[PDB]
Amino acid sequence: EKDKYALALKDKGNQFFRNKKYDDAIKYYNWALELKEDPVFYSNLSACYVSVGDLKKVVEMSTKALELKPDYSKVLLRRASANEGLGKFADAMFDLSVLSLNGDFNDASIEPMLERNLNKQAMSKLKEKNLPSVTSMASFFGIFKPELTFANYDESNEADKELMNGLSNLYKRSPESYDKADESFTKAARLFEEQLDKNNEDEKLKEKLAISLEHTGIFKFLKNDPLGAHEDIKKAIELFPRVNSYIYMALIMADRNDSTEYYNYFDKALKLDSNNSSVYYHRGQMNFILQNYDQAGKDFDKAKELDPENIFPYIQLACLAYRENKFDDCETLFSEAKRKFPEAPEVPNFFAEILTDKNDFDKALKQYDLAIELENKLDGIYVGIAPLVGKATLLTRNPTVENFIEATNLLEKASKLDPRSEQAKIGLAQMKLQQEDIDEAITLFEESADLARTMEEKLQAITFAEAAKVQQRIRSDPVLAKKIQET
Amino acid sequence: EKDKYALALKDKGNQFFRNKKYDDAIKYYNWALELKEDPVFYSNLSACYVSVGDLKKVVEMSTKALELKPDYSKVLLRRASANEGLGKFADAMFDLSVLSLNGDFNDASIEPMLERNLNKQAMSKLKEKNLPSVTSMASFFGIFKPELTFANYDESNEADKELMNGLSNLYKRSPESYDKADESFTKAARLFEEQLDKNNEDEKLKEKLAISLEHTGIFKFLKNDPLGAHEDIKKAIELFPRVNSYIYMALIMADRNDSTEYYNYFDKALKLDSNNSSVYYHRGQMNFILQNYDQAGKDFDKAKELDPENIFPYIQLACLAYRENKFDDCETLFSEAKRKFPEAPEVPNFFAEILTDKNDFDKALKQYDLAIELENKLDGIYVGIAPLVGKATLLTRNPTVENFIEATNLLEKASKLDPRSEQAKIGLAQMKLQQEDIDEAITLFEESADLARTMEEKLQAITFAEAAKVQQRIRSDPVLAKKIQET
Repeated sequence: EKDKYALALKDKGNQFFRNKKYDDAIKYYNWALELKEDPVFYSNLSACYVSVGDLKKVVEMSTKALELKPDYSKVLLRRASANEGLGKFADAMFDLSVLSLNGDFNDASIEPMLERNLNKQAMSKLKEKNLPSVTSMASFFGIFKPELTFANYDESNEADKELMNGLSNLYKRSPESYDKADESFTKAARLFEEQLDKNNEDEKLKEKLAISLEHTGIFKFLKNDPLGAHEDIKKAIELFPRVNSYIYMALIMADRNDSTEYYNYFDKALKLDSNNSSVYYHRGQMNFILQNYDQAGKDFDKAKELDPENIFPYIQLACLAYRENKFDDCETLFSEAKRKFPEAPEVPNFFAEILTDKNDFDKALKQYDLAIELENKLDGIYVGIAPLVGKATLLTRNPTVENFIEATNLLEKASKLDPRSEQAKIGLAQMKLQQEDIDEAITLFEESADLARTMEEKLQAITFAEAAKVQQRIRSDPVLAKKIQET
Repeated sequence: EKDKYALALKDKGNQFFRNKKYDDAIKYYNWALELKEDPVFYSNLSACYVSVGDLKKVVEMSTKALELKPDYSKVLLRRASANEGLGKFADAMFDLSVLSLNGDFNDASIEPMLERNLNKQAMSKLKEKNLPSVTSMASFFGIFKPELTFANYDESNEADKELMNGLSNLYKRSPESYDKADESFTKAARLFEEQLDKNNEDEKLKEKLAISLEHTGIFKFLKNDPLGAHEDIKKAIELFPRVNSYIYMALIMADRNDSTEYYNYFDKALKLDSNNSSVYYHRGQMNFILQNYDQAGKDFDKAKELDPENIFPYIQLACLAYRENKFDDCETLFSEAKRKFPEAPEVPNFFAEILTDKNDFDKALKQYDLAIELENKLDGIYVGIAPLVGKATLLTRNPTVENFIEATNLLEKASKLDPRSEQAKIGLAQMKLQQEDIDEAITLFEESADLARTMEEKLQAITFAEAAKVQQRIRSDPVLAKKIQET
């Protein structure tokens, strides 16, 4: 009569589950398994682990369950979703594909799930191969020492003033500050460029128009093609070197094709500022992307020495060891910088995304919130929308009647502070699409498209949009639409 | 009562159909529709039109059948594959979706169909918002009058020999001839540079290097990325102008973003050989793309006068009217040229690509065979694999036991000749895919990725390959594979 208390335990557990006291139920299920190895006990296990957010467990218990009872859609579909959470798209489609056959589920219910997974899978494999978000600008210019001077500063000259305006709006974080710097920089370029013809052989004018263009091209780089970005900073070098010019040049080239010439541009830069710690940081990134995980973290040390205050030289090395499966050196190295600059939102935010990767959902979730705190705690901008979107991500990673609102809440906000952020836009479109608001979902995807940086990301957005449009066309007239409602 | 006859007419009609007498069957099926307007009649009547490759009709007889029996899975299915045949993917997906609801089709065999149509669609909307392939390059240069000799040729100098050997291979059509040209122009450019460095003011070395760089340049604008092409042909224009270089500039420039200069480049060219044909032909291209359907034509006629022997000026205007709805004009215009250069494969191939756009799979199918003919009645290369894949497409444009074997061959050959042409590759992949040849299809796809020009197509080829991968893994352990066989 063990089944008596086998059944008894289950039920008693079902309650410890009912009142959200999940941690409790699990036990009663684990011990009820001692009496009888009934699949339902595993199904119930995987079920609660979901509410807890433990996906690797959900995928285990779910398997054990199926292993004793193949015909178990309620479970298989759960593993299909749990797999998607762990980012295991291939398995996600396998479970779904096996599901589309066996049980008679099918219908426009699981079809979209496959599409989404296939999508993420393709986009992922592919990766082994107007101005962008404000939160990116900030992370891009954060490695440089903020300029605010520039010699022979102004006169009652409008050009010299525009330069100051933009050069001021460049740094100083704050929203719109970046867009402001852009327009003023370009204008400063128009003027000087004009004044230069009145003094074709002027020194102070070239230097001014030099730094003026040195910035116009960088924003162009951040904008469309490196076409203009080149001629601009190139002419800038011709007018007057300037460290940043070379560094920027070394990117517009490393951008495409190959020419180990830029690894010499840094050198051309050092020719001026032999200790311009920003250079050693970038040379570290290039060597870091060149799979050269050594010389990379070698330059960084020089970046940290020639400027300990700069947080990035730490963040890079921090978990660089992660791309070297040295989670040990990482987890602690991040901590070193996690308390050395106990006010910097970066560490919390980045270390967070890395914990999310290594699948430490329980921790990476806390880290983001920490970043979100230290973030708005300062009137700057550092790690802007990043945390909000980054958080909603690992959340949606586990769809929940509740959890989904938390995310859609975060994304909605995020997409308001940084409208130029597609990462946020698609997020919502994805959300509103699951919320049967296909109509709303479409508009978002469509817009997400416009915001997307490259064609691949654009092709991604349109597919959904299109898949949604066909869904929208089907959900017309109750004659067919109502038929879909039966769920 | 009279159904006795309708049945007879049908039965008798079913006989003519069973005897490949398709145009014969439709007759009795059509008279049967005079007595009794039965669904099975429209159905069968549509089954004919399919074998007769009359897609438009298929959608028709297929719809009216549904309008009398909405739960006609077979017909619905057919109309879906019919629509996709006419490039109407949206509808194709709509039909397939309903077939998932309405029809009790529990299978999952609709999924891959939706994802194909979806994919095709997604790319179609996205579009409206290593050297290339031999057959492609062969067309690009096809507008320039051969250049076999340059001034002050050789003294012994290797550079001069190289430049010549280069120009030689440039034209001469034939595959591999290009790979060598590219390889020579770069070598010729090098040498002539080392030499021009010995004598800055030698106008002979300048000219040589100019035409040397110019050619290396345009090739770079094909191996992809104007960054390197622009600088090369730019220096070629600073050393010694040269009409042909200005044209390439306006092209590398028109590629990037707006430029009130890439228009002035043509005029600069003109200042050299005002009565040059190519120039006006390209200026007509820009005006043609700039929707400037107006001036787009004036520039061609003026380009046709300066070289009536050139086919291209004709082929363009030949349908610059099509883009201007005026079809008939494009017809006589294609005729006018078809019989003024009745040996050129171009006219026939560029007519076929058009006839197909208008859904004239009939005259277009022939127009291909025609071009495929005149093509072989030559030794050069001219219209390369275009005709093959061309008819291979319009062929699979209606999946038939016969159709999928005709095109499949055409592609096998198409790839044999032009191993670069990505189209040929995916074509097979698509075939191998349906041919129930998964692993092979996956390979062809994976390969199609490596050859795809832009990440745009890259992600596409990977999508399929990935879908295929999951499909394969499923068709394993027959406790799952068997069920898949019950189609």
